[PDB]
Amino acid sequence: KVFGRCELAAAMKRHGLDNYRGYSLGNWVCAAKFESNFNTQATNRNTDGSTDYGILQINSRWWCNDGRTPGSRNLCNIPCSALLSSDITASVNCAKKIVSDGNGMNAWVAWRNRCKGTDVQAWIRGCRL
Repeated sequence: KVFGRCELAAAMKRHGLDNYRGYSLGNWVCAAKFESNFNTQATNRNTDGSTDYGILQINSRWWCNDGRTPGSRNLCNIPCSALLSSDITASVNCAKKIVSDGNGMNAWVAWRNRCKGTDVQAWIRGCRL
């Protein structure tokens, strides 16, 4: 599914992402916009042969199992395909472990390069939260 900005904003907050580990909701929404264009079905292959999955482009090298990333970890204990669902629960729960893993939201390259330092509140503006 392709989310609306405010719609995703609401599901994200419902799922406890607002101020999770100090990151206001607009950070999460901004990362999703640039990672996936709010498309839960986004996949992208990395040069190392791992694949990024879903709304938050979660990487198969560390976080989910896709059976074709030799010698990878599945730290979120999920099939990568679960990160492609119209329900973002899987993506959120896994995102929760990623942002706790020590580098915070910097784990998301598009967040670091496109959201970090910008007015991310602009991403939840006008939304009925």
